[PDB]
Amino acid sequence: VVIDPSGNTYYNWLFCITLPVMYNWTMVIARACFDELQSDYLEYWLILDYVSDIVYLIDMFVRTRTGYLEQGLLVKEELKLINKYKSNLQFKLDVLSLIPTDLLYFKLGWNYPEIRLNRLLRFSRMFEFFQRTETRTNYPNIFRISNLVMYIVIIIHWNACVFYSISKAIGFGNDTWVYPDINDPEFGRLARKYVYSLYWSTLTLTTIGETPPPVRDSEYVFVVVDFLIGVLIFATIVGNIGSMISNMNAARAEFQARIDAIKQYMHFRNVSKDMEKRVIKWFDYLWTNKKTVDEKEVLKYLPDKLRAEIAINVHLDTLKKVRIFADCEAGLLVELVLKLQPQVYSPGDYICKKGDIGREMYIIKEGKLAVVADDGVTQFVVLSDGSYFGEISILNIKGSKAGNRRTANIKSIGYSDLFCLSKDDLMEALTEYPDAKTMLEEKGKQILMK
Amino acid sequence: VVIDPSGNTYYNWLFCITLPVMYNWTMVIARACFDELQSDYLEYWLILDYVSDIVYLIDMFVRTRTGYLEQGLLVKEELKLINKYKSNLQFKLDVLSLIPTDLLYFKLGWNYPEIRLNRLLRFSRMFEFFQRTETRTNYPNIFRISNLVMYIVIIIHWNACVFYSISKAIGFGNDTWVYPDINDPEFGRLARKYVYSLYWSTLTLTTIGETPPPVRDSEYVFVVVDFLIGVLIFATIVGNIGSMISNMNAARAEFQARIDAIKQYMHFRNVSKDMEKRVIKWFDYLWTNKKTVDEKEVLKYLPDKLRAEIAINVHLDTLKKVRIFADCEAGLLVELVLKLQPQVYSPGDYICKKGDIGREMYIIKEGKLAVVADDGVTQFVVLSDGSYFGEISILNIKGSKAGNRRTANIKSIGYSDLFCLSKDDLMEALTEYPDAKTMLEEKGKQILMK
Amino acid sequence: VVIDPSGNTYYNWLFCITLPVMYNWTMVIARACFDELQSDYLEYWLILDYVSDIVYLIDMFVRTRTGYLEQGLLVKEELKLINKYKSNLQFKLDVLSLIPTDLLYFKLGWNYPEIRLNRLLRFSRMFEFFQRTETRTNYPNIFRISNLVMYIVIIIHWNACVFYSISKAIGFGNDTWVYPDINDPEFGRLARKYVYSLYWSTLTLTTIGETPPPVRDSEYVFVVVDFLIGVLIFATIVGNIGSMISNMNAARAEFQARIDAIKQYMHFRNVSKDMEKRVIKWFDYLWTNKKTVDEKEVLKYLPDKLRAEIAINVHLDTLKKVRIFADCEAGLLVELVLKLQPQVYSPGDYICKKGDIGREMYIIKEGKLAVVADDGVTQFVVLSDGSYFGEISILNIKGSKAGNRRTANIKSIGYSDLFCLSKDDLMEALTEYPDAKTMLEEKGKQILMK
Amino acid sequence: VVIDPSGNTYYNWLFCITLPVMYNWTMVIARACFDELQSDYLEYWLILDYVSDIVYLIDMFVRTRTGYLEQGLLVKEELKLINKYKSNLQFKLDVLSLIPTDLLYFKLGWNYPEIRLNRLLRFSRMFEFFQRTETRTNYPNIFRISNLVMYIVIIIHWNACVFYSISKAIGFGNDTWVYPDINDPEFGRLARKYVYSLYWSTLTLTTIGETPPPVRDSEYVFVVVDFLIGVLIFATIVGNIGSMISNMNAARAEFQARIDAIKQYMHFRNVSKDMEKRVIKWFDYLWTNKKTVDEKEVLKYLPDKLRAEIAINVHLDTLKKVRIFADCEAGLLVELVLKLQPQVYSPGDYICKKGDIGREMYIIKEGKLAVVADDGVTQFVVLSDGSYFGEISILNIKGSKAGNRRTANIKSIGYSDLFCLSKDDLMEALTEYPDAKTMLEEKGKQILMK
Ligand SMILES: Nc1nc2c(ncn2[C@@H]2O[C@@H]3COP(=O)(O)O[C@H]3[C@H]2O)c(=O)[nH]1
Ligand SMILES: Nc1nc2c(ncn2[C@@H]2O[C@@H]3COP(=O)(O)O[C@H]3[C@H]2O)c(=O)[nH]1
Ligand SMILES: Nc1nc2c(ncn2[C@@H]2O[C@@H]3COP(=O)(O)O[C@H]3[C@H]2O)c(=O)[nH]1
Ligand SMILES: Nc1nc2c(ncn2[C@@H]2O[C@@H]3COP(=O)(O)O[C@H]3[C@H]2O)c(=O)[nH]1
Ligand code: NA
Ligand code: NA
Ligand code: NA
Repeated sequence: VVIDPSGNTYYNWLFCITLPVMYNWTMVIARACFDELQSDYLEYWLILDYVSDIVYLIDMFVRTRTGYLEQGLLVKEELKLINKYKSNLQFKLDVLSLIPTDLLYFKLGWNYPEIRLNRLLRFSRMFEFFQRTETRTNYPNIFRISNLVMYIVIIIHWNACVFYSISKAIGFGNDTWVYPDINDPEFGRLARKYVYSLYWSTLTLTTIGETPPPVRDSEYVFVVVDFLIGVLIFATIVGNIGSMISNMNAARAEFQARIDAIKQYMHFRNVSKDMEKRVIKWFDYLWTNKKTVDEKEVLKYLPDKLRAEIAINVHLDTLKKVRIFADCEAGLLVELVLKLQPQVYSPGDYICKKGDIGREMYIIKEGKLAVVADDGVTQFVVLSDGSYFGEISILNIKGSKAGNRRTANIKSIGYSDLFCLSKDDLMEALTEYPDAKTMLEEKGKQILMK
Repeated sequence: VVIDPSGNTYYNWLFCITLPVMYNWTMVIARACFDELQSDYLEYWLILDYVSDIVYLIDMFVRTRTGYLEQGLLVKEELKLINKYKSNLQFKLDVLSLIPTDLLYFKLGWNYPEIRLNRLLRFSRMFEFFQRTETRTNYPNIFRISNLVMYIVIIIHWNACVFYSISKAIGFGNDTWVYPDINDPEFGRLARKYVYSLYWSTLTLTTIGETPPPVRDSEYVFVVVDFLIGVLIFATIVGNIGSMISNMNAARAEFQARIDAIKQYMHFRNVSKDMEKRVIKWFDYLWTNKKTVDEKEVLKYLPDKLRAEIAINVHLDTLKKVRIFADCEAGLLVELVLKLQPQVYSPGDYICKKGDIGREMYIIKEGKLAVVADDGVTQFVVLSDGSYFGEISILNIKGSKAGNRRTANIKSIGYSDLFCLSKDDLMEALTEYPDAKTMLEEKGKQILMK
Repeated sequence: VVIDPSGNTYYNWLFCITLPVMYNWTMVIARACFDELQSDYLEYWLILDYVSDIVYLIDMFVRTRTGYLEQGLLVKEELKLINKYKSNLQFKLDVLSLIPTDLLYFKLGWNYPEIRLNRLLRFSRMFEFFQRTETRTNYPNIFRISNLVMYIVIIIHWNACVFYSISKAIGFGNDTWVYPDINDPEFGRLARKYVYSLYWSTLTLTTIGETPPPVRDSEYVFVVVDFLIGVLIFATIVGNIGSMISNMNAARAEFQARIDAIKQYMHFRNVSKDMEKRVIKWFDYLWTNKKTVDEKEVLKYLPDKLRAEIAINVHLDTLKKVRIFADCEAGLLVELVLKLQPQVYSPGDYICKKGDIGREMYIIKEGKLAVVADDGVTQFVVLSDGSYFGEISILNIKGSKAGNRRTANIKSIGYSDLFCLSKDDLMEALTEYPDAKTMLEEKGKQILMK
Repeated sequence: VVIDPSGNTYYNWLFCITLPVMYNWTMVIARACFDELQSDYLEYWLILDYVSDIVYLIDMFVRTRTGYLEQGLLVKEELKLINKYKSNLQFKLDVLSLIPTDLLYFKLGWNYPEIRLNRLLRFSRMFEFFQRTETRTNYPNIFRISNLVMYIVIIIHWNACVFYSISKAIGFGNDTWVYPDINDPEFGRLARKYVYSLYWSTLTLTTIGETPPPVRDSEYVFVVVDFLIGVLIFATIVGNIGSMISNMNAARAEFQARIDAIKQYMHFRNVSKDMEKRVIKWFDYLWTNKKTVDEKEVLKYLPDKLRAEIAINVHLDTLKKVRIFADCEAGLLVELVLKLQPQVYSPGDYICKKGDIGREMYIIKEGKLAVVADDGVTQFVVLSDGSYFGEISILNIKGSKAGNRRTANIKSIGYSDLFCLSKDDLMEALTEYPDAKTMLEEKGKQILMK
């Protein structure tokens, strides 16, 4: 065997089947409308159509060999897959899109390729590929815009073909509206035919209108309907363009809107230009160093038993340098990684101060912190990455003259990325295995006596 | 009896009255402006107008026979309904729209059907039908787009009629702007008249402008006002189109935006392509198997005493296979169905692990789980649908060497849809009837000894 | 005083000063550009300009006599108000807009009314009136759309005047682009002048372009700049139109989106058409009876000491029929009115059932409820409006064989609007005055014995 | 060293390098396409190009001398900065944009300035400056709109240059579509050349289309592609304009939407016009006095150890007049400034009333309050700014006949801005230093006895 739709093989086949479906959606109508296209390159159209039909057949086979999830397990029983396929509307659409209507080439002649129009009924495969690509691609907005542009181009191409067909029905050159006479040297070339039809279609759907006005009632009606199709469908698609660009700007726009609200508040309250500059510097840091997004709000949509792995694969850089995690229990790190709230501190920010509520443990992910003196400048100890502080005031200790108080003040030399671990959480998670707690308050007593 | 507006009969009548109202809103102005329309098909217009008026009268009768809610009860007293009708502005509008202005046909002649313009004053019924359909239809966006297209078409039709009337007032063919001379063979046909007027209207309201420029001051003024009506009203309607397409994409766009934020985080943090593929697979599963929507956020707008029924009608498939619910008390299932949080687990995800906080009971809705050994591969027990686990570590038990600990580790073979029932909730809800609890810890002791 | 800007007198004056400001913003540029406008109606323009200037002077006086809030109190000291006025930029703008530039009529002649262009510098007053109207009017969206239309019209009018002025500078009729020769009988009329200039302006700003193309470099540059002004500013304004219509649809669109999510869930889960019809009926009820909006989310932006008054003025209809409120303490009703959560129940919905957690007291605002038998049909007692139930299981009672249990089952005959009062809240709020509690458990014992 | 990108020097250099990048992005294509531009002002183009290249070199030097943050510290080691530069793609782009392609002037002649097209590869610097300006400027929306207008102008300019180049390739005047013959006196001027090309570009990108239709297939194709570029890219940019105006209106629109929901509720519930006027007055006050924004929601994105400084720099005006803060401990004010919830009370609003739950302490930021008698009018004490009340009922006091009760009723004479400090918070924060608490209940006893 089976294909496992989640796999890469299924996605690759989705591409390989979208190619004929897109080809069919573009060219069947073109060949049906522009007769010279069908006739001049008939030897190539036959090859391409037969290849497309072969790929359609192989796609039907793949649909027979693609497993589905019952009880969460991939069904691998062949006949079960055949039944699941045939019971779905997709099998009906596939049989309809693979009906050998090409036999009508013997009746209607080689000049009627619209018999292959049923081949469009595999559009679903194409759309599936798109909805898969949009999910799996690393450039979701580039692909989304390319998809919208493809839809625009297909719509304009189809409307060009429709215009040319209507000109044919009315008669080429019978009036100033229809496509001019084919017998003209310049206006008889297939290139000119298609490109002028596309020009007309673009002017009509984009509602520019710089085309000869209608002459007949059918022409007036078609032009009204087509200008309305233009207005509505092009507003739809080119406003989807707008929404895609909006969601492209979503993060940056939200960040900038927050900054603007802050600046409005500061200018209204006449906040000192010192503090205004400090705030602007904080936000410039958040942007430049790519910290505007908070991983919590993003990863909250992941499963906890997958977001856990995510956090591990991101923070194993530092949670191996820490003494508590991955050293004593070697598994405890998972119990708290999904609750280590990542904070960022500016240069000179006092994370801790003597005589404060010690309700948070900190793990230094990045940055240089200092166990300073209360004078403000004298740096007693420099804590680099992997260090952990703020854990002594969490625990119950014998001989602690300072209970629930910070034993020292910790300031940040530079921008520090820390993991604030709350006291309640450390309490709750160390209950399972105190084999790490013993050396934890080993460190605790050792630092509390000195 | 009375009609009970909530019923299907009332909605069917809403359709049956919207038909004449829509007919009146489309055709009265057309016949008033295009005199040949009124004259040539007068025998049909008379029949249709009289049928419309009869339906208007029957709608007034229905309004006299439609109950309203006082004290939440449907008023069935006839005279009370007559008073409620006559006291509402709707009765005034109905009498105004049913005034026999057709008598003016004897004074103004058969060429003045705008006397029936008062018939438009039942627009409310039409709009009511729409606002009912949008609520009750299964295709809300299809109907909404059809409604907007109907508004566009009606506006363009009315503007075409207005253009033709203005041409008539100025005189057909008196200058290049107005509709050409009626005496022309081609430009005198009612078909050509209406269709060219519609063409002009479309070019003006869509602001394409490929029409002969005005000549007189009245023409310049009307064209300015009409181009502005075009800009404003068509932006309104065709931007409502945009918002409707947006809300069509709302679920998919939110899902894809979450996926994009996740992928941005993973690529920025250089998350391993293993875990990136796992996350993409999780999201592909959520989409393909239609799990992107969380029933909680959707059904939270339902009444609890209706959302309860909803959850029951959805989850009675599994809550009959469970041993606790619908078996001992047979009513307890409602006390917890509105708090069974549905979770989804990937293949191989450890739902439970030995030596963890047993604070959640799980009911396997769909999927195969395994009571494995801690080695990781040896599957002791396979739990299929209807099974419940994680309930032993909830309860107070005699002789439990493992208190508040998982007696075994449960992993998911495939994608498991479970119902996580919190410990606090099971505690709170079993307090009412311990007739099920006794066999609950029957199972508890039986599994805790073996 | 003083005038007290919050008062109605200040708003009326805002209108009376917006009239000259709007007049000045519309007509000064018109008279400056269309010389015939200035000249032909000079006797009227002089009167209107002098009246506008008098009103400007009276507006300056009002600004001297309008109090401001210092320490939250309206300043009534005259000289303090004069200082507050003169210290503001508004005084500078007012003196600038009232500078007697009309004296230049003696130097530049009566054909130069753009000397009155400084009169536009009172635009602020106009805008203030708008921002006041939008706040105080009952039709905020009608006024907002009228304001946007006024901006569109003013922009188009100004661009028409600019086009005519540029034609004058280049010379009327010197090329096909500029306004045609004034000496023409038809193209020399002030009506034709202004209306064709407005036509050109509309075609340019709405970017229709059906105007003679530029000839000179200045004309090309102006047309480029004006088409870009068109694109940008008209997108701005006519997209503000879109956002205004969106916020017009905001409530209805949110309601309908909730209904659509519900219907999607129900159709996906194959919810029985019984329950689907019940849900659709619930939502039809919510809409038809105007219950889609929840007063909590709306009134949460009001002050509690004003939202309290709001809730009182709305619910004094029923909280006078209740026995506890406004009867014993006569003031207790305010302590709980801001926490009476309004619920709606469908016909037949069991609000209470025997043997359930009695943690909510209910006050029947509207609707008929029944104290039924557990059989389901036998109605023991019918509770109409003003009745209160679910209070016995809240209180501590002697001789209650049923503790924390519902003494009877309450069902809703029809759609009941109730006030669910939580047990914790009744406990917390009755602590202040048990003078009502005594008769509360009077009723309690009386019903618990029978 | 180093430059410290957060500093003002780096931003100034960002401007000084954006000037050549913008110059290059505007003029290289212009000179490449309009040959007369390159030739006539070659002496000036050479100077400007060499100055631009010198500034590019100095920008490369700056990039070598700009520190980056490792461990949150600004790297000042020269060679480390050289490595960080050369290891980034920016160094590749800078070397590519500074390659001396001007040497090709000796081969291709002075008429080929597109060899300087590589100079566009420093676009990043320009964009960086923009993203810095948008952050640091006080007019974020003005700058954003200016940036979008710059993008529009650059796109139109580039498309004008492209049109002129295509006309050159096809041949000037070979058909009606291309730019006319250069040999024409009027259509040969560089001014006319560029300005008509810009006119064509504006008509095409804004999709007005009032230009001669294409003649050749290449012209038709280019016009289709360019009209589509117009539609898509101009919708993008001029809808970004819409979103920028939306976020300009965001605060005012949210405020007005809240007011509209309130007014809809009041008119639907038939709220008395007294209370409707009171609510409208409250909202008029909120707007006029600039209180629609709540500093909590804005400043919650700031760091707590920066939002603290913000609140201090804003509220030190009053927290120096208070007796508790900045007087006894002199540091306690920071422990509670981030939890002082700012409330606003209308004139006559009873903040406190005798016999109520004293769970909030109030600090009068602005406004006159009264310790009144319960009669309602007799004002015992007038509390101005700096005063604090509601603190007696917070504390545990000996001899308090009124426990957890308000000792008096406080009403607001005028609009009072207060700081509501919750009881729990005062309890929690005074635990650290009771040196202020002693005089706190000094005041407490002193007022409780009298
Ligand atoms: N007092 C003290 N604290 C230190 C030293 N080195 C690291 N620290 C950390 O500084 C922290 C300050 O807050 P805590 O008292 O909670 O915990 C303290 C220790 O974790 C040291 O040498 N002396
Ligand atoms: N230990 C054990 N647990 C089982 C077995 N079969 C099912 N389970 C479930 O596995 C669950 C693991 O978590 P709990 O200990 O809370 O509850 C356990 C039982 O509900 C079994 O055979 N042995
Ligand atoms: N048992 C009983 N309850 C009644 C009667 N009339 C009204 N009620 C209300 O029905 C309510 C059901 O819930 P509670 O027991 O909390 O409170 C009960 C009473 O408030 C009655 O006649 N008998
Ligand atoms: N009773 C009384 N209260 C006063 C007086 N002056 C100020 N107050 C304040 O009024 C407040 C009312 O609420 P509290 O009793 O909590 O605290 C009271 C005091 O803080 C006074 O003279 N008498
Ligand atoms: Na156009
Ligand atoms: Na157009
Ligand atoms: Na046009």
